[PDB]
Amino acid sequence: GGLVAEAFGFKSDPKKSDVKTYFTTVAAKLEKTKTDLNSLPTAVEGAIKEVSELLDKLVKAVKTAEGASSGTAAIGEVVADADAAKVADKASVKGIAKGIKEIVEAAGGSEKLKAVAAAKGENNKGAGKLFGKAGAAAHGDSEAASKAAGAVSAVSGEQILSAIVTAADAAEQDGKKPEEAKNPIAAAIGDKDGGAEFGQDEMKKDDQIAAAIALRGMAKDGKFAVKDGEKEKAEGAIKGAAESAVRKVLGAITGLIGDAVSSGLRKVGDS
Repeated sequence: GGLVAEAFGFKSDPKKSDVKTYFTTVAAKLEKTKTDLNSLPTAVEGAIKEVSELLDKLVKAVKTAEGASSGTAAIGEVVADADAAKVADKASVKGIAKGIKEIVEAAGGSEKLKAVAAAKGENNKGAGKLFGKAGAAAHGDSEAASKAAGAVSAVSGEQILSAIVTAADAAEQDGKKPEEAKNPIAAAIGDKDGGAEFGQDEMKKDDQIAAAIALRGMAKDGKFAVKDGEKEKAEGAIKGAAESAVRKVLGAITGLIGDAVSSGLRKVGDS
């Protein structure tokens, strides 16, 4: 099912509900692998217990994410009507993040290209305008949507994953306008007063912006707002970003999990 796996994942117009499906499907594969492992029969038995516990931690971790993936709208939902705009559901945002943190820790955490590269450059801070209100006094527009896509293009999936993991550990995880948010979780949930560019130094950076974007796109009630007469002009760009942001994060989770399991199964393979 290599082509079926690609048809899904790179599908057109992916939904926030596809995110839930992704985790459930992952849980399923993890559960089956755990059954096949515990159905083989000293040191070997010890390697089976450890790998089994690992599998358990992952399933519980993805299920936290799964239960948090309660959205139904497009991952790249774009609103131009002042009434359509909303604050992202905080329980979905924080839960998705915590699930991701649990997944990453269960398999490790600080790993791979977790950084070791210039992460500075407030070039895309303008992506914050998409996190505010819509319609009349809205700032969201064509150029800001390009900023959001640029921020996402400038970072790998691992980096966006790491930014979410760190965010989940922050203490100020409640929604805040673009000008005040200090972590991607607070930026993704958002505030009712809306706002323009990301003003804090903690944000502004590409991996943080890309994280705010991916979390918002995956969470329930998370939508992107633009000024009227801008939807058709900026829709495509923000939609592409949210979708790429999510595809990058989930693909990295897939790679991380895939390796955690392999090295575990290889471990028992030795002894």
